[PDB]
Order: sequence, then C-alpha cells, then structure tokens
Amino acid sequence: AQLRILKETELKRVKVLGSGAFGTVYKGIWVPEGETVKIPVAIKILNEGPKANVEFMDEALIMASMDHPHLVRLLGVCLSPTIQLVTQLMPHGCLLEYVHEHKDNIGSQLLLNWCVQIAKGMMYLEERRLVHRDLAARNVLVKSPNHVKITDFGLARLLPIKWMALECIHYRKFTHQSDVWSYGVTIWELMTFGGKPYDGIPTREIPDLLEKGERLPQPPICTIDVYMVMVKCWMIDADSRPKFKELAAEFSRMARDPQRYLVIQGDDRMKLPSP
Repeated sequence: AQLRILKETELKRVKVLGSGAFGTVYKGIWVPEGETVKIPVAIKILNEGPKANVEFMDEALIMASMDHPHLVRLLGVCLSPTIQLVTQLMPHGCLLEYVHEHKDNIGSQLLLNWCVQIAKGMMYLEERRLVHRDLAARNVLVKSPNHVKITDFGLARLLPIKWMALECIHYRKFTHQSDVWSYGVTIWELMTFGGKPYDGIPTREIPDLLEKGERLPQPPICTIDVYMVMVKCWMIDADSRPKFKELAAEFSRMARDPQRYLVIQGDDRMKLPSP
C-alpha cells in the first residue's frame, strides 16, 4: 500500500475549480523527477489541523489503499506549505454539474448505470469499514460518460444537512446505513438532473419536516418502482434501510431493461407505461 510524497515544486497550480467547507481544489500539473512527464492532477489544500503526524500518515495510507472501479484513488500527498491531497484530474468534473449541463443528452441507461456504480463504489467502502459521511452528487466524479468515481471518502478522519440521515443530525451517529440515506439523495439528485434537495426550505426546519413523514418528492422521470427504492433509503430506522449489496443488485437488475423503469420524453414522441 504505497503513498507518494510529492515535493512542493514538483507541484504547480493553474487555477481554482472550487472551494468547499474543508479546503480548495486546484487544477494542477505534476512533474515527477526529470523533465519528461506532466500530469493533469487535482490538488486539495486543507485550510485551518491536520498536521504532518504519524496519525496523519496512517490515515493517508489507508486512503491510498482505497481502490475501486468507482473510487477515486489518492495519488500523492504534499506537506510543504500545508497538507495537499493529489488526485488524478477528472476532465469532465463532478457528476452533479454533469447531469445539469447535458440534461437533454442523458438517456435512461447512464442514469441507472451511475446508480449501480456508486452503489458498488460504496460496497467497497463498506467492506473496508470506511464510512464516507458525505455522499452527494458533487462528490461523485465523472471519469467518462459511462464511468463515475466517488471522492472525498473519509475526509473527516482527517478533519451537509440536506444529505444527512436523521440520526446524524441529532446524535451525529455516522454509520454505513447513514451513508445509505445519502445515496438515496444522491440518486434523487440525478433523476431530477441536478435538482436542489428541499429547495426553498431553510436548514433548521429539515429535521422536524422529516420526522413528520415528508420526504423528497417523486422525480418526473421516475416510475414508482425506483422511487420506492429511494423511499426505503430514508427510513427512520437505520437497519430497516437497504444494504449497498441490495441497492446494487436492484439497479443492476434494472439496467437490463432501462426505459422500463425511467421514462424520458422529448424526441417528439410520448413514451407510455403499464402494467
């Protein structure tokens, strides 16, 4: 399980793609020893902890060890001005932004396919007993149209209410099954094409709203089937919610007959459903 330590000047920034709660992403370039290769790389400087500890080095290593089809591998770390996580640059950027910008050229197939992928993405984390804590359409990236990866897993081991399960809002109890809740929302985010969860509603009302039995609404292109999946992810009781295994199997079952479960109009015709 090999982590790369990268020099402060083996790393050169171009621009800023986005700053969140934790740090700031930079599009960057990386020149390993010599003058032969130049990657396209993505740089994550965290601004406050976390300092160059063995404790730090331990958690980095774990993260370096994280390895999927559908998970973003940490490539390297620099320490020199402060802590910097180095990631292969995803040219298409984040899925959230992606489903908005191509709203009209994204078929059913991809949509369910992304589902599966993130599902399997999480399976692994679950199998490795890592709890992401912060799954949303933003922190899923797009390597290629048919290929998405998850990022930002375990970032709180180093260092989002509308994607939080209820038990994490009250009792900050962070579990795989609390991530499940997140997934629910993430996929919802896709079906709507990038819709904003609980739109035009304040933060501090979310919890009581949920407790009432009000959840996120049915997306336009959704058959009740796939919606019932979602619903199950926002079950008050944690254990009652699905395991990533299941959610995979299900969306994977659905990607065999794609338009059987999601209906998308335009093309001058009106697709009609049954049963």
